[PDB]
Order: sequence, then structure tokens, then C-alpha cells
Amino acid sequence: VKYAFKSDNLLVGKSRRDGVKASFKNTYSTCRAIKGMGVKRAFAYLDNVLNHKEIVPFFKFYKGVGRHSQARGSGTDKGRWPEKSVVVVKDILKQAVSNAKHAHKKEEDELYVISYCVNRARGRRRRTFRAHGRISKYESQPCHVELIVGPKPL
RNA sequence: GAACGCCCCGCCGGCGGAUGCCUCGGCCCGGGCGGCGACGAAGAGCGCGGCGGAGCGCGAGACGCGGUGCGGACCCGCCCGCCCCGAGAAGCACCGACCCUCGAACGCAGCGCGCCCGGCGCCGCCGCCUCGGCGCCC
Ligand SMILES: [Mg+2]
Ligand SMILES: [Mg+2]
Ligand SMILES: [Mg+2]
Ligand SMILES: [Mg+2]
Repeated sequence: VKYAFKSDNLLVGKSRRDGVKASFKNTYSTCRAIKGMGVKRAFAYLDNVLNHKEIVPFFKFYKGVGRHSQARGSGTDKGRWPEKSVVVVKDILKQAVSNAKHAHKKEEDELYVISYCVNRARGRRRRTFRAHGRISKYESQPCHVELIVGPKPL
């Protein structure tokens, strides 16, 4: 699809992935948790989620997400450690930093995460069997993911 | 407080397939025509292309063969082939043939078997061959 970020007087690095086989709600929260970070920080932070040293806070899709001790100062008490969404976002981040560090020779020490947009895509459609002869749906909820890197926001 | 939610002050993305325009199709009326079959029909099965599934077509001569006319440069891919005052690609019309199994379906059965060395089903009409009767007579 097309890009949702339209700025025209910044030097940016961009990458996207269309139709990602990962939960939409999990992946939205992972991208919103790294917004505004410098790209050194977000790369460490994402490796810590993999190792259960930090959490992803959940501000939008949280009914049934458990409260945990690792989320004390964030604004909420709820979070999780989505391992498959962190695998996707890390690889999309590296393309955008490569795209920027190669089009204009800017270091990772002045790059920041300044935009994101997650959108709902069209899923795989299977079926499950219910009692008394009935059939029901069993679908996936995939996503489109985009991520922009550039200079410190102000 | 922030956030969630809600409204839109506006700028962009998704999901979905409405609206508009388009149409080798339907529907209605009128005119023709009225042309199947034991010389094996209608229908069914199986098989047939250099690379070939479906549908059209064809029948072991199988994605076609011949004859008379016409036509005159191509043959959707990859190849082949044709090319010329006739040498002949596409296309068209009539005519002659080929025409596996089942089916009115015809040696019996439906996939297996015979009688006889041509062959070998039922009904009816007309003839003919060979015959029966303590029918009527001689
Ligand atoms: Mg069940
Ligand atoms: Mg049942
Ligand atoms: Mg075929
Ligand atoms: Mg027969």
C-alpha cells in the first residue's frame, strides 16, 4: 500500500512490510512502544523483550492482558512480551536505518524513531467444527507495518 | 493528571465494492423452414494433437483423408512448414469415403461364452421348397 507519513523537508529512512503473518494488536503495541526512541536504545529494548527483561505496555488492546511488576513507571499496569511481533519489527527497523545511513551518511547516534503506522490486512480463512452439526470461522488478523527514522523531533 | 473513549479543525493510510459510464448476452414481436431412424437414429461410454487438462471437433484413415471450385500470405507459445505467373499458408461452399463399445439394438450374456465353419435375433406381406390330418373325396 502507500505511505501514511507525508513530510517533505526532512531526510528520512523508510521501510515497510505488507501483509505480515503476525497478530495486529500485538504488533501495534510493539511499534508504539518504540516511538520517539533513539535507534541505539530501541535496538537494546527490543532484545530485552525477547529475554523478558522489559515489557511492552498495552494502551489500546488490553482486556485480558495481565498486570505485571515490570510495568511500574509507564502510565499503565498492563503489558506482555510479544515474541513474534518483536521478530518482525526488528527486521523492519534495520532496513530503515540502513536506508538512511546509506542514502545520507548519517550515524546511528543521530537517528530516532519518529513515525509508525500499523493497519489491518486481509486474513487467512479456515474453519472449526462446533457441536450439533455446526461450522464456524477460524481466521487470522494480520497487519501492514511501516516505520520512519530521522532526526530528533522538535 | 495522563491514558482509554467520543467529536471532527484539518492532512494522509487501510478494509470493502456501492455509484457512474461501458456490453460478442438476454427478452419481446414478425418472417422463413418444417429437413431423423435396422443404409443402425436421438443419447451414452471410451479413445484420438510433436510438446495436450477442460470445452468444440473427430473415430484405430481419429484435433482428420480425398475430389471439384473459390481465395492468395500466413500458421496465437516453442518449433516445423509454405514462399516463385502457380509451385500454394489462413479461410469458404458443395460432393465421395472412414466411422471402436453400448443404445429401438439383432447368436446368448455384459465383458464372460456357444453353435457352425458363409454365417447364426423378432413380427408381418407376397412367392417358393418340404411336409401333417380316422376334414371333404377319389
Ligand atoms: Mg469442536
Ligand atoms: Mg456431524
Ligand atoms: Mg481434451
Ligand atoms: Mg450387439
